[PDB]
Amino acid sequence: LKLDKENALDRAEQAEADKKAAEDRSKQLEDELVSLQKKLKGTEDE
Amino acid sequence: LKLDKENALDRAEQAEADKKAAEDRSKQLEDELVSLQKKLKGTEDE
Repeated sequence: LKLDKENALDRAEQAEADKKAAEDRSKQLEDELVSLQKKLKGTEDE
Repeated sequence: LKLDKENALDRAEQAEADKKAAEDRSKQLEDELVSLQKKLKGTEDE
């Protein structure tokens, strides 16, 4: 039914939204591995 | 619709696989951020 696709799609769509969120978390963490590494090196340089 | 529960379920498996890969990266990056933070603080306290 449309409801089985809608539910499976909600899982897929939400999973894509969760990928966006998971990607936002991981790209932000990578940006923050850079900020932490940069700040680590900021502190290492200091 | 009829096969979309299946296409969307497989899409969800893939979307979940990718939100998971992104989330696994978030966790790995979270561990690295934390490691960098511990090292940053190692260097900041230093």
